[PDB]
Amino acid sequence: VPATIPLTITNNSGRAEQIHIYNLGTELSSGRQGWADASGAFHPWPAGGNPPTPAPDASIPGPAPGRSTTIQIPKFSGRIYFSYGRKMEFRLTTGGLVQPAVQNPTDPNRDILFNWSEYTLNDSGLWINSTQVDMFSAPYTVGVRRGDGTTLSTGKLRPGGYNGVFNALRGQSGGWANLIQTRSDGTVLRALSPLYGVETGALPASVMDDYINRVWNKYTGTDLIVTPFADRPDVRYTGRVSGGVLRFTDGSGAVVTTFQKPDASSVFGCHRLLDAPVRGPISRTLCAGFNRTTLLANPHQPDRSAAGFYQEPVTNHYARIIHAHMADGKAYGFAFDDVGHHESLVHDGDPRGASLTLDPFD
Repeated sequence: VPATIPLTITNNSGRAEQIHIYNLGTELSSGRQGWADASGAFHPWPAGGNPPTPAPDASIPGPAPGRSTTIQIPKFSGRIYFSYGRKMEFRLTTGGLVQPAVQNPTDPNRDILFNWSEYTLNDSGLWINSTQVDMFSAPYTVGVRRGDGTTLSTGKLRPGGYNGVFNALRGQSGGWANLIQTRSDGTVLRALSPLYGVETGALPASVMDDYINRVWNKYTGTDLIVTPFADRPDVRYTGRVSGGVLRFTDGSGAVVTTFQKPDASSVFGCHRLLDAPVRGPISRTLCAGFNRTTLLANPHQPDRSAAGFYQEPVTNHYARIIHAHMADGKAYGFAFDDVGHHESLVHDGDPRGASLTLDPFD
């Protein structure tokens, strides 16, 4: 893999605003945090602080409507951000770049229309994604041109899919409507993922309690079988609830990890009581089963197809709705949507180039 590959950025947004691009992350060779310019040259961030202090302007001018621009991506792990009209405000803490947190009303980027793609380019190739783990906002498609010349892309919404997602969220009772952030003059900005919905009070900590209790009851009287390694189908862990705790045993008979009854943040964020650091692979499987609400219906996890996903009246509706509106049915609707390979990521080991397309607000 060469030192850089070209990323072609195309503006199909249909919008008139100028575009600002940021390539922010960590340099592979040095491990230092900073940004890369259009030529691929790396610029380490200056030292930050506690409290965090302002970052220098790392913007690169993006493509005008109907046109593309090219930047060179170096061996780097990080994010390509794009914003419409306004520049983003980034800050630097002791340890480096502060991530935006627009679930906070006071975040300096709260009112800016922006999104990002997550990528890694290293000696083993390129990984680039379309993600909705934190929010659903300005749409985009990412792609890779593989060593053999073939292309893969993902992230593309169906026609009418952008407004389709918002309309479906607004109509989902229970608090999902309060996930939507809307310029007080009505125009939609983004919808927060339900993890951040719990944080903001849009959804209650108890929203999944009825379903979770049903799962705990079921697996008090029968085994939950988890085979969490896609390439090692014979490695199985057996879960059973006793004393209110879901306990997993391995082939040898040892209890290897235990789970307390989870809450909404734990499920929607795949963390806390569902932390995934042998526990990690098991937890990741359970996380996906709770978000897709397949745990009750299928005692042999993970699921082998998506046919039974999202059928319960209370489920991760944000994820359900986004997957339904993606052209390829894939999305990063929650952190472990890669369970069963349903996530919007493309990869190649010997990439020739990559693409980011800013899509229309359709």
